[PDB]
Amino acid sequence: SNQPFNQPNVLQERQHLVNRQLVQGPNVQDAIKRVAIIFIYKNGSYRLIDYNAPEFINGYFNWRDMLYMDKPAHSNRHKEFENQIRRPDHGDSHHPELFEYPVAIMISANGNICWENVRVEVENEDCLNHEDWRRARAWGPRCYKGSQMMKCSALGRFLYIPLRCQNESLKFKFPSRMSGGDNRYSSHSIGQVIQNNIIIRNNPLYLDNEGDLIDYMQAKNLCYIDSAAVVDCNGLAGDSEC
Amino acid sequence: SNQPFNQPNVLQERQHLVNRQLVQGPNVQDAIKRVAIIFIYKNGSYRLIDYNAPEFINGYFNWRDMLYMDKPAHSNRHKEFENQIRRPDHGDSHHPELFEYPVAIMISANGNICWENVRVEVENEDCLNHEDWRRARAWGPRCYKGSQMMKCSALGRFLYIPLRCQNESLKFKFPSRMSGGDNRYSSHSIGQVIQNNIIIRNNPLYLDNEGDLIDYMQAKNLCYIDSAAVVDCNGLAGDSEC
Amino acid sequence: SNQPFNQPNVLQERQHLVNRQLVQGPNVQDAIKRVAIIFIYKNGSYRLIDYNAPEFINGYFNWRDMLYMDKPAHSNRHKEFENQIRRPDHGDSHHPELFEYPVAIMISANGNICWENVRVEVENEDCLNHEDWRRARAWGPRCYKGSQMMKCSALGRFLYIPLRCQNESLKFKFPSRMSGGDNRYSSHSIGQVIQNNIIIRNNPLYLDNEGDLIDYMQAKNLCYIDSAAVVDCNGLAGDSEC
Ligand SMILES: O=c1ccn([C@@H]2O[C@H](COP(=O)(O)OP(=O)(O)OP(=O)(O)O)[C@@H](O)[C@H]2O)c(=O)[nH]1
Ligand SMILES: O=c1ccn([C@@H]2O[C@H](COP(=O)(O)OP(=O)(O)OP(=O)(O)O)[C@@H](O)[C@H]2O)c(=O)[nH]1
Ligand SMILES: O=c1ccn([C@@H]2O[C@H](COP(=O)(O)OP(=O)(O)OP(=O)(O)O)[C@@H](O)[C@H]2O)c(=O)[nH]1
Repeated sequence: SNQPFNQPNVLQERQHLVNRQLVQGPNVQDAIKRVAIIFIYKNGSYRLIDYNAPEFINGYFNWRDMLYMDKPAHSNRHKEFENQIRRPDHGDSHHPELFEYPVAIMISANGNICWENVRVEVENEDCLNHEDWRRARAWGPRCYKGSQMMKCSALGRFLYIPLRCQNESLKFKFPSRMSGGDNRYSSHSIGQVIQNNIIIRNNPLYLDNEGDLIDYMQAKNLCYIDSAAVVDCNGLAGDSEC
Repeated sequence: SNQPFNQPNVLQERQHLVNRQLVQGPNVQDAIKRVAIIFIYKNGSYRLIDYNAPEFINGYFNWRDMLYMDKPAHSNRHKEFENQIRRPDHGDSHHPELFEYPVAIMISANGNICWENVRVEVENEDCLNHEDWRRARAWGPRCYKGSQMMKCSALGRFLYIPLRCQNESLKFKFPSRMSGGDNRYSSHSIGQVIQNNIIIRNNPLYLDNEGDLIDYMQAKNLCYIDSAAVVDCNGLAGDSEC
Repeated sequence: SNQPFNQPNVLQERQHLVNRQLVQGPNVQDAIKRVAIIFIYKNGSYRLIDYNAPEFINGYFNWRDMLYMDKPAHSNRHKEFENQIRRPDHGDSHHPELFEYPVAIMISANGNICWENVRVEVENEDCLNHEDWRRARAWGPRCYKGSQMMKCSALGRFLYIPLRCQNESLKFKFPSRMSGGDNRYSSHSIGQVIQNNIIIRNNPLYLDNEGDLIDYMQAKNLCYIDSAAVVDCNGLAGDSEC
């Protein structure tokens, strides 16, 4: 007799592990986490700031950092508006709003992130969470938390923030999960955590429309929910029906 | 009989606690600390940089960071002056001094700060505290300390630094006090300290004159001693005579 | 009798200790470490960024940070090129290469540095070490290590990096050695390490030619190997033949 039906089936498995690798890769300690801060402007276009780090992504946008471009030609206008906002009434500023101050923020946070410890806070013009610094803290009662970000998958969550005023700024923290109960802020591991956490702030990108934006998010595999509330990217691997 | 003289006196106490709150609020762990770095220029006006953080405010101004505005129209002039200063004699620079290099620094430090551990250092053109980097350290023997800052109150101290040259830069550290003997750089607390310490550097503000400056310091409740050595703001709460 | 041949010989020793001081000075804990990142451009000139810190020098250059000057007059060109590079094909960019993107990097690292823990990595256009962020880590398999930097002396090593493409960026880490087996990331010492590590990024300097560059490196006593592979500066003290 003879048994010729021994076609190997390792290929299926190799591809399968490549698929799992993309989903589990982010969960290895010192794997990269990736956050996209996306501002929407009055011209309907976007400015996207891409962050990555292996321990935690924190940072801020002061009031000035919120603006669309802030070119030399508009520096005086922006200076005076900033004066009026951050020190009324000392700005030679003649309009209630700037064309270049955003109308909303979208945040795509991706990776092995401790959602419980995530903080996203819309601060005032001095980047504080209280009117008086003497009552301000690291984070306040109006802070956004991880569970408030819309879940796209196990890898990514997405937050929408309307800006109904033009005096606000932004402060955020997206920290890694540890490996089980191993706190790497222990003496064994903390030196490496501190020295490895180089928080990359890539130069802001300008995207004309939401089609181009969806394309970017899908290209970089960062989760995105479009203006119609449809999840177009969730950070996960491609697959066919099970 | 009847006892109609029972007018409540809780109101006095409520206001009183609001007053104490502003003075004690800064002393809660993870309360915000606030520092204003103020440069004075040859046009008699000011450039103010507002910092806040919950663990410690450190940072620096390299030589270029010292300048008033540094607009594109003056970029070449400033580049060449920087060359001559930081690498003599390689600058096509034709004047001993720049109009836009400051003549003095004022620092208003406010909050629950460990004054013993405060460091403010006027560095050389390479932002080092010795002529030769091989003898330079984190801090040097000419470093300003907390006790050298003029005390305005329990909440705030104020330092004046004359700049008699135009080759100097700045490095500083304003760290929080701990709660008694609880070192939060212990393994229990340090992760939070590190991830919470997002040092906000607000965009520099331009203030025309000292009247406008006093107004700002009083509005933001940051301590200030004016050019006549009078304490105009001390970070404390308003009150009537005791 | 009389013994008039008692000419003192302390002077020799005083100078000798001054010489040793420059070589050993960097090895005191909290002594400064100094790193020069030097880019070479298509006009044959250099842009040098001078860093110093007492605990560790880490940082990065995102893609935009790589460019020579990036003046307002060339902002549009640079924006569009960045678009095409970081999000193809969304840049209105008409040339394969920019005049202002560097052709090589030279890194002079100097001081009491733990060469074993040094990391210098040429990242892609998103400043990641893998094509897909989900497989990216703090550092990757193509990372440069301390032993790959050409040794100039006990104080300094020098690395050359050719840039054969124009999509790459940079991330680096140069950490201090500890005093023997005393890990200052222990609870006793870590607060000071964290608060003292103010990583100075001096404004980029523009140097016309290699003669001017050699002069700078020798003036600042940072190690340098010239285009002919000759060590012109090694960070050590001057001396006569032994
Ligand atoms: O960030 C921005 C940028 C531009 N702009 C808008 O650009 C326009 C350019 O200014 P104008 O076109 O109105 O010229 P102008 O000299 O009359 O300016 P003002 O009298 O208003 O000072 C201004 O009217 C302003 O509203 C903003 O409001 N915000
Ligand atoms: O930061 C600054 C800004 C401006 N300035 C001053 O602005 C003035 C503008 O320069 P000028 O008005 O003298 O024109 P110019 O072409 O003659 O310039 P030079 O011959 O001096 O190169 C210069 O004389 C300079 O002293 C500074 O010195 N420092
Ligand atoms: O970073 C830089 C800076 C300058 N340049 C170069 O400067 C030159 C200035 O551009 P041109 O002198 O070609 O004028 P132009 O209006 O024809 O520009 P294009 O048609 O090429 O858009 C361009 O040809 C560009 O190649 C760079 O390529 N990269």
